[PDB]
Amino acid sequence: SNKERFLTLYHQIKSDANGYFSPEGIPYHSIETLICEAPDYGHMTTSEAYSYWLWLEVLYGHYTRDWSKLEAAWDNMEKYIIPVNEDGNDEQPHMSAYNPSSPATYASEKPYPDQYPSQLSGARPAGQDPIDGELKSTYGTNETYLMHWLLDVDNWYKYGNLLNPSHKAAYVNTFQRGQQESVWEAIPHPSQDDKSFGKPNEGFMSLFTKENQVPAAQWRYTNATDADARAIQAIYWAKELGYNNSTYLDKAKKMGDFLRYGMYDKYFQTIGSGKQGNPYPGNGKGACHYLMAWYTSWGGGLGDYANWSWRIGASHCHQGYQNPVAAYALSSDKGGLKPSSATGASDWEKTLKRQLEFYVWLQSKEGAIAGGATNSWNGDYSAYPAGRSTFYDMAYEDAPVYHDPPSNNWFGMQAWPMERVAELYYIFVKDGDKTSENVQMAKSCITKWVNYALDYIFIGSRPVSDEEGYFLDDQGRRILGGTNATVATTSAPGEFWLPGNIAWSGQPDTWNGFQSATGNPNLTAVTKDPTQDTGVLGSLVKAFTFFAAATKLETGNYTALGVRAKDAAAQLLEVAWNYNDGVGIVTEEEREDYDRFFKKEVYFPNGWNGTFGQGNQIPGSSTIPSDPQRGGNGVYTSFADLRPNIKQDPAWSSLESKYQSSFNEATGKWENGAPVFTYHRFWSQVDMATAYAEYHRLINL
Ligand SMILES: OC[C@H]1O[C@@H](O[C@H]2[C@H](O)[C@@H](O)[C@H](O[C@H]3[C@H](O)[C@@H](O)[C@H](O[C@H]4[C@H](O)[C@@H](O)[C@H](O[C@H]5[C@H](O)[C@@H](O)[C@H](O[C@H]6[C@H](O)[C@@H](O)[C@H](O)O[C@@H]6CO)O[C@@H]5CO)O[C@@H]4CO)O[C@@H]3CO)O[C@@H]2CO)[C@H](O)[C@@H](O)[C@@H]1O
Ligand SMILES: OC[C@H]1O[C@@H](O[C@H]2[C@H](O)[C@@H](O)[C@H](O)O[C@@H]2CO)[C@H](O)[C@@H](O)[C@@H]1O
Ligand SMILES: [Ca+2]
Ligand code: NA
Ligand code: NA
Ligand code: NA
Ligand code: NA
Ligand code: NA
Ligand code: NA
Ligand code: NA
Ligand code: NA
Ligand code: NA
Ligand code: NA
Ligand code: NA
Ligand code: NA
Ligand code: NA
Ligand code: NA
Ligand code: NA
Repeated sequence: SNKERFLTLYHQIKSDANGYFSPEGIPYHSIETLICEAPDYGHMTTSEAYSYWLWLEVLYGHYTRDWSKLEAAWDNMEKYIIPVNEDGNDEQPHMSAYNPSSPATYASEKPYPDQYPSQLSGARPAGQDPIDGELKSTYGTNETYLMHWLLDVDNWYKYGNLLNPSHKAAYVNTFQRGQQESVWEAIPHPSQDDKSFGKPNEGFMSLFTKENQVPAAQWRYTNATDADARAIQAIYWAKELGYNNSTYLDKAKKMGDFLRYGMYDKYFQTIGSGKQGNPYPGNGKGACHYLMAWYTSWGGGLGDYANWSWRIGASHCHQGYQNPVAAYALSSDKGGLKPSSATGASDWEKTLKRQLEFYVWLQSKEGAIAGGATNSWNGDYSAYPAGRSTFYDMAYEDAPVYHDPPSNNWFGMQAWPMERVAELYYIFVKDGDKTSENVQMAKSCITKWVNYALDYIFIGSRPVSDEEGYFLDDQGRRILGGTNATVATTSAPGEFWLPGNIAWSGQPDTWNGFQSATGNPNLTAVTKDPTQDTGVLGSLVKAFTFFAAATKLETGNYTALGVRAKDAAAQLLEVAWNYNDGVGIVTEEEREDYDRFFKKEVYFPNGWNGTFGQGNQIPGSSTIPSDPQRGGNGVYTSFADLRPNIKQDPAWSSLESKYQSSFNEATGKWENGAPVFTYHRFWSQVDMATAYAEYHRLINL
């Protein structure tokens, strides 16, 4: 019974015996502590994880008719990770002094962390913020009602929580230094920097920016646009399933209103204005790209002498972060979450359309979704390369925001968004729309994607791959993208396999609208690296489930592809159940990347010394000079030296001895096998739980 499987996993996730949550009721990234992938420690948590918790409680609340758990989850989010604390210290002091005519001061991004700190030069005057005034008039405040992306839930970095000292969970930041700063190469620092850690008199600021003076003490937060959007997607469903408490519905509306900051160029530069390398400030909504960019960030002074604040949007947009179910919820009567601001719903209505166009634009010749686009080439408004394809005057990028690893390689970035487009096809059809350009785009995209993905899903069979991760056909040749991929397969009862990554080449054609789409014959996805990721399985299932269900609502029966998607869904759910260990549905994974715990690649500028949260001097003596080819002049320490408390982790020992016995520092290769782990990730187990739930709701009933 899929309903019983849902309830079982729900209770495994929620059980105080299992450790998915902290003593303060806050979900962790994972049960295990020793893990690094986007958070850099398993008992961090993310806005991601909160949004998934919400999704979990909505479906539970549906089945039990008790919405208390959803409300408690929202309350917990508000208390610990949204930096608005009406009835306590102000967690955004001096936000009121924000200047919407000069939202922030320009600085260039750099191609390597070695080139930071970047000068706050104001070379490009920032454009007008056109939504500040609406937000103030609507809510009586400009305090940002969005989740900060990263919380140190056990205070493992030891910074404490300055503006709320009785909370153990402290707001922390990592990424700050451009597209080559992997998770391994960032330096964790407190969002609220009173300069009591970091370099004396400077805190951590001077790693990242230079200005004429010593940096003032200051605070800053950064959301992740897909997380707040998923929170809103969850509440969409809650309301569809009967939830009707306007106290919480209104909070989702407010979150959606502030999420519009995700639609603006970093420095409010006119969209397209940097095509030839000479950007200029936006007027009205001229800096609105109507997509969800990677983040919005906001900051200001700490203390009585620092009466200023600032906001940035972002210029880089990744397909994988778009959420058109949230956009629909926020923009129509049937969606039900339209904000009360003058243009919130209408901005989201445009976004819904632009998101769908972006997916169609980015879809490869064989059906996979390519990375995205930017309004700030190289992150400094460089002129677009000759011949570069564009989308609304923004340049195509195969790896938006991050290159280490390239951000659209992971197959999870296919499942996540296509799950939502599937949902949206279903939503549109259920709402009586078979004819709009929006439904035709959503349908066309998901239909082609489903066809695409089914070539690489194996249940009870094991695909044949080579040593470099390529899938092989029955004649033993590499399968290098293309439609009608026929992967060689040996019998393997009880196993499942999914693709792990895509290797991208080429470009889409420049966008001219849906009626002119070319099918992008020059954009290729090579799908690779079979693996057993149970988070991705859960997301795929839902994609296939909602797609199947939509086809039946549309036509009266499962279509040809709809049948195949339903059957794949059912089969994946059936095999996955065997991998429940009593705590979650899990598999073992090799982590060849875990040499990066030990590699000296964490950059510090010359002349900078200070104290890390854990008490250690940084960069300290365990360093090598930075690579002169990366354009800096400083040093590298390692991830592990930076975080000496990691050596107290129970798993550290085995990792270190595995490194010592298997990794060859000379060749950069694991010679006697790579480290191996079985992780219980919060989001992954939610994606599996909700998969059983929705198959029950949409297909069984
Ligand atoms: O005139 C009044 C006073 O002015 C003071 O000077 C101010 C100045 O006015 C103001 O403009 C300036 O503002 C800059 C900040 O100092 C600086 O910290 C800020 O840097 C941004 C940076 O531009 C941006 O790239 C960065 O993005 C990070 C982000 O923080 C991080 O969370 C995110 O992580 C994502 C992961 O990549 C992803 O895997 C995961 O899912 O989600 C994460 C979240 O999305 O990654 C990105 C990079 O990709 O954020 C930082 C801020 O943290 O830039 C501001 C504008 O340039 O500050 C000055 C003070 O220093 C004077 O000092 C005073 O004399 C005057 O009175
Ligand atoms: O940033 C995307 C996403 O990454 C998740 O970890 C992935 C990682 O990207 C992938 O290469 C690895 O092999 O599998 C893991 C687990 O599915 C991470 O768990 C998320 O927090 C993050 O948003
Ligand atoms: Ca790097
Ligand atoms: Na709060
Ligand atoms: Na801990
Ligand atoms: Na407190
Ligand atoms: Na606490
Ligand atoms: Na990363
Ligand atoms: Na600064
Ligand atoms: Na994210
Ligand atoms: Na109420
Ligand atoms: Na409100
Ligand atoms: Na709409
Ligand atoms: Na398409
Ligand atoms: Na196909
Ligand atoms: Na294989
Ligand atoms: Na195109
Ligand atoms: Na992995």
